Amino acid sequence: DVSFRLSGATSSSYGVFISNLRKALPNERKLYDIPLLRSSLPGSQRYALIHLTNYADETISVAIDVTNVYIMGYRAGDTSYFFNEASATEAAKYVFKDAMRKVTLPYSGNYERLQTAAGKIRENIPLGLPALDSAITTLFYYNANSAASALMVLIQSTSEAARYKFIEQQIGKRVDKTFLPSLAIISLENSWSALSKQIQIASTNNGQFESPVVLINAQNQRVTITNVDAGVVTSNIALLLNRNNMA
Ligand SMILES: Nc1ncnc2c([C@@H]3O[C@H](CO)[C@@H](O)[C@H]3O)n[nH]c12
Repeated sequence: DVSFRLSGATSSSYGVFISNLRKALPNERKLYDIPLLRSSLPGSQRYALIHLTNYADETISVAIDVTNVYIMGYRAGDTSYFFNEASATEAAKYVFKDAMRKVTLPYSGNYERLQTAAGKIRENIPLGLPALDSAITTLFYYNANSAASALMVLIQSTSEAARYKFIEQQIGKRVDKTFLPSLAIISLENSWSALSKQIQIASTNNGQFESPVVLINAQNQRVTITNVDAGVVTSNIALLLNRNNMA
């Protein structure tokens, strides 16, 4: 398992947390020095627990699928909560088995559903370590109507930070304040699957993408990425989704 404690947290200890999270994920290949995640794992190998404790020392345990870094669900005390999606109901066979209450949330973990549920777009939801503390409290004392927003903070602070060094750094920086994510952060989140696919193709195609990926940069300009010498590939993306999880 991996653990993060918010009381006494710093930029450093968040980075340590995100390094350990990445290290928890199995990979057989690296392409261009980036971990390629596995295609398929048996159930007893597929999930990892991360334990998160907020400033008030309230803890939740979050189950992630190690093949795609998706959050399956979380446990707060004696109740477990799973997303309403097939991989999450598969996971519920293996994780949090001793939990007395299990609730299935009214939505999957995909952003279009979550934003609809939250009634807020990603750009308008604060991130930063204090936002993560607040998300843990909101899920700990589960309130259906705050949950969606909190799960979006949770996913971006764990999954998305693990996938990209830029997102890890932007979040870790904000120790005692919060910030609204730019479109650069959102475009990376949107494009993880496509980038992963093209980087796998590139390795068979002399480092050239078969199809460009349009990202938005730190200056908000739409940029078209076509090969593995682009900075997003060289210096940012930290994990690759296996083409077999692209369909
Ligand atoms: N259970 C889950 N956990 C995390 N992310 C997602 C998603 C979303 O699918 C995309 C994968 O990069 C991105 O929009 C991500 O948050 N669907 N299901 C998920």
